[PDB]
Amino acid sequence: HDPEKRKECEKKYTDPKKREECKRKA
Repeated sequence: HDPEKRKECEKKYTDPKKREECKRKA
């Protein structure tokens, strides 16, 4: 949920689902 971590999520995981799951937490 924090911009830092979710940015890193969308950055590291370009995969829609992996990104969803990471951003889910971040």
